[PDB]
Amino acid sequence: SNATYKVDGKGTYYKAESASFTANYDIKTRLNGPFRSNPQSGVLHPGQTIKYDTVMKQDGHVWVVYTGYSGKRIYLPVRTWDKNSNTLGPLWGIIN
Ligand SMILES: O=C(O)c1ccccc1O
Ligand SMILES: O=C(O)c1ccccc1O
Ligand SMILES: O=C(O)c1ccccc1O
Repeated sequence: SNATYKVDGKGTYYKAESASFTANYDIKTRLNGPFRSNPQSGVLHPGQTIKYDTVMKQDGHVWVVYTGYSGKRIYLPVRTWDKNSNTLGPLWGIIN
C-alpha cells in the first residue's frame, strides 16, 4: 500500500505535496508529529485556510503539514485513514 509515499522511523507514511486546505470544522492541530496524543498546537476554525507542503498517514488519519510563524511545524488531520485497507474517510474541508 501507499506506493507513492515513503515511510519514516515511526511508520508514518509521508510525501511532499503542496496545496491549500480550508477547514469545514474546528480541527485540532498538533505539534511534533501526526499523532493525536501529541501536544496541541491549536485549531483551524471553519473557513480558515492554510498552505501545506507535506502529506502524512499515521494514527488513523491523513494529515497535512505546514509551518507556523515561529517556524514550528504543525500537523493537521484532514480525514480518516485505515492502515490495513488504505480506505479514506470524507475530507474535513476543501482542497484547492
Ligand atoms: O493514486 C495515486 O495518487 C497514484 C499516483 C501515482 C501512481 C499511481 C497512483 O494510483
Ligand atoms: O479535532 C478533532 O476533534 C479531531 C477529531 C477526530 C480525529 C482527530 C481530530 O483531531
Ligand atoms: O490521499 C491523499 O493523497 C491526500 C493528500 C492530501 C490531502 C488529503 C489526501 O487524502
